[PDB]
Amino acid sequence: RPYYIAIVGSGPSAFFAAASLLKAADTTEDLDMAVDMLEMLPTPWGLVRSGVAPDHPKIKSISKQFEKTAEDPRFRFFGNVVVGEHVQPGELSERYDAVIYAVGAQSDRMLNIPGEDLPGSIAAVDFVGWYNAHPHFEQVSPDLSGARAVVIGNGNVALDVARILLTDPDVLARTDIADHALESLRPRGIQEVVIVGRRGPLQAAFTTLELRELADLDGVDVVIDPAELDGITDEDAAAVGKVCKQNIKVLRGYADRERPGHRRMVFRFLTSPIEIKGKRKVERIVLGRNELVSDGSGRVAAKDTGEREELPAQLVVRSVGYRGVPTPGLPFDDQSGTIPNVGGRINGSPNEYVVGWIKRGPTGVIGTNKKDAQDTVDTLIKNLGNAKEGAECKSFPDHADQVADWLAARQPKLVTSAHWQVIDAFERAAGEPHGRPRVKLASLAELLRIGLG
Ligand SMILES: Cc1cc2nc3c(=O)[nH]c(=O)nc-3n(C[C@H](O)[C@H](O)[C@H](O)COP(=O)(O)OP(=O)(O)OC[C@H]3O[C@@H](n4cnc5c(N)ncnc54)[C@H](O)[C@@H]3O)c2cc1C
Ligand SMILES: NC(=O)C1=CN([C@@H]2O[C@H](COP(=O)(O)OP(=O)(O)OC[C@H]3O[C@@H](n4cnc5c(N)ncnc54)[C@H](OP(=O)(O)O)[C@@H]3O)[C@@H](O)[C@H]2O)C=CC1
Repeated sequence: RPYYIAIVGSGPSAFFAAASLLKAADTTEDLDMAVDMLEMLPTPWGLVRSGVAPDHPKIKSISKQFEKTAEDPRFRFFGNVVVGEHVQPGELSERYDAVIYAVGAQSDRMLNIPGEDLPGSIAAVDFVGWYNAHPHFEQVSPDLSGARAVVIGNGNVALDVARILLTDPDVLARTDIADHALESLRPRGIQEVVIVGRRGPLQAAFTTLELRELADLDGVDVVIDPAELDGITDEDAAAVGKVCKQNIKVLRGYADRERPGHRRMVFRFLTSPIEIKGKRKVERIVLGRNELVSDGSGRVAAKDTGEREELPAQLVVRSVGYRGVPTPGLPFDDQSGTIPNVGGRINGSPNEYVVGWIKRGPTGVIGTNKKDAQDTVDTLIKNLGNAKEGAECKSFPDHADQVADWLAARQPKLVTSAHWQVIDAFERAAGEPHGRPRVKLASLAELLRIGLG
């Protein structure tokens, strides 16, 4: 028999793990593999579908690789299966030789400041999910009519949020953005987005192309007060690294521009949100100025000066990181939002593993998940081999049929690969006549009406 591996999740780390497993079988005698991928949503690809911005279709093309992997007859997909709800980790661990958790980071980091819960104060996780038609975020429905939005954070997600808020809706109308978001963006209500970073430009987590592309937003001026660069030297930037050096050159270029009438994306550094205020919804934000100080760890940290400024704003999006969510039956580190593991093996488990953002934390481009997944798979395979040599492998009967019947009993509305392919075809056909790659089905009900049909 082949080894039977379950992968929970269907994003990049899951697909890289699947490919690694199949490659091991393809290149090793007396080693065969079967992979079942269980995904919470009806649709695969994780953040490649629901995260990557709609104005970045090229980045999403990695999905073609995932499709090629899924064509393998040893691979099966079961969508609309929520591990922790329909089936439990302890059940998967009995039915498979090994289980790989590739669940990503499904929630958000909080600011932990007063007023964070007011209507109009949301996380980028929820805003992005909403504009990318993730079914869990269909009702986020932010009011985008007010003149000023504030985005907290200095990572690339903050830039995506700002771009979507300010890009000409006629441009967004040709993307796979959610129709509900397009409708809210058509009025062009937001005139200014202020991106607020707690540390300085040298500590920004932005990457360079992402900063450069802001120059190509029709109708938007990037605004950086030259004072934001005081004390920021090219020598110190180079000491941080090559990306930082390039970033600072780009930022200086923006700061060199002096304009009324245009939409504005403003960068403010050394500033922290202190409190969000308003009567029943966000109306203003209190900001504090920071200075950079060595904390003894090898970095600089922001230290509050105590100064306070209030700025009117009608939307605050915190882009201060995604965050893992605990899975019933598995260990979890609350502080980091990751599952504790050694070489990818989950603490305390002989046959459960992690890959991707749930293993490493929520950082890295798509490709950073590849070596990560390979490393975990190498450990997994070594461990199975040891078990086999010790005559400790599970005994399984037509096991593949039996596990599929169990999944169907637990989730009669599961979505197989063939049915995902119907959803996919529906969405693409909806978009292409309108110049869009696809129009996404934005709710579970709509997805299932087509997928289960
Ligand atoms: C907003 C945003 C934009 C990004 N844009 C880019 C970009 O332009 N370029 C780039 O290279 N990288 C980009 N990235 C980074 C990229 O998205 C990540 O590196 C990558 O997706 C992480 O992969 P993952 O497999 O760990 O998690 P994910 O892609 O999040 O996949 C996790 C999967 O697990 C599923 N899942 C979760 N819990 C369960 C459960 N209990 N049961 C079953 N299934 C479950 C989810 O539904 C999902 O499909 C972006 C990230 C974000 C957040
Ligand atoms: N085009 C691309 O390549 C894209 C890639 N991705 C990537 O996905 C990953 C996730 O991006 P993202 O979610 O932006 O995460 P990042 O880790 O890149 O950025 C998080 C930001 O939040 C800041 N922050 C954290 N806590 C606070 C706080 N309490 N107050 C103020 N600021 C705070 C951090 O500042 P500090 O450094 O001070 O902690 C940092 O600027 C990144 O690796 C990113 O590059 C995402 C979008 C596009």
